[PDB]
Amino acid sequence: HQPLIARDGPHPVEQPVHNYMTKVIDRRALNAAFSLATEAIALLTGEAL
Amino acid sequence: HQPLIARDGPHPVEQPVHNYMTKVIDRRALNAAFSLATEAIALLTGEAL
Repeated sequence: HQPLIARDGPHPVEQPVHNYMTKVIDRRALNAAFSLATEAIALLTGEAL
Repeated sequence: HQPLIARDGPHPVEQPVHNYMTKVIDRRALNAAFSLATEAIALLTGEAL
């Protein structure tokens, strides 16, 4: 809700608007990668031992 | 009630004075508003039961 102030005078009475403020989210990727040499593939799995 | 200083000389003799008065208050009715309409008017109260 947003603040109001009652005010003197017949000016039309404070018309109170009460809403649900919405928003729009965003999306980023943030990607990163890493090294894996053909060696240390035959290894690791156990191919070359 | 105003006070006075007794004074010596060919000065006119000073007489106590008393100040009686009245004010009046002010009014300035203050207004705030609201709105509710239709669907949510009859949503609240028996009509949705």
